[PDB]
Amino acid sequence: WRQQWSGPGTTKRFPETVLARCVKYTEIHPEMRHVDCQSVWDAFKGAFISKHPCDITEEDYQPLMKLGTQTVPCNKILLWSRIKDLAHQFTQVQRDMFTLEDTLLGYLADDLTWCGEFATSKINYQSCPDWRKDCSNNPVSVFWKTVSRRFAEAACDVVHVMLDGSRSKIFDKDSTFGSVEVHNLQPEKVQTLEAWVIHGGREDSRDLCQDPTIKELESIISKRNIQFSCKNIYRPDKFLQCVKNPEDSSCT
Repeated sequence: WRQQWSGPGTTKRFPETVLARCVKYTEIHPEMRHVDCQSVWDAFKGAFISKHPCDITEEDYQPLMKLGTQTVPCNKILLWSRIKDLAHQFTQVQRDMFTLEDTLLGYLADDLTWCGEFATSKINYQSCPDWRKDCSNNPVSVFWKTVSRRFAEAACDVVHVMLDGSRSKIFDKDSTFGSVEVHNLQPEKVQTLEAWVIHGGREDSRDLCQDPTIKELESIISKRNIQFSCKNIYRPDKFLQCVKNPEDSSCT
């Protein structure tokens, strides 16, 4: 019965964008110089083409994961949930820290959508499955689920997570962070998780670290035998300014 999927189609020039980004990334990060970008693309494409976009599994991405393996300083990880723009501006200033999208694999896929068809070897630019309305095991959702697991799993010592304090659920156990990332923080490596609850402005300067969802996060982490810490960030704009110029009079 299905005629179309409910989500946007594969990004236009998805093949050129993925190949190009891999080239640009490996040039900026000399350490990844050994990466054969055409091979990366082939592995990526091989993961979903000619396959029904609702039966993708993590194994499908295994070859891409292998080729894109990258070692990231485990005490320099910044996880984030529903506040990507600030997390990315933060790492652009605090360059020694990484978000998933600062790794080769995450950079390749960020902001892109893709899927194939099981009946052909063509990329579907018309539409792609929507995680909620169509099926959860689509090419895009399985990729992020797979690479998010690996990223959190590599974290050690003090791991930080940025959260949007203006949402009804600052911490949402049903997000990728609450389902995939938090449960993959290994206590043998991770000492403590520190959440930075970002304020939006509409809300008063209340202590969002007391929020019920944050107490939920704290319990979750406590049971993982990992310490939990939470900090309010009343002024996200001033915050970035101070990361850039730490010794400025406007800083707290």
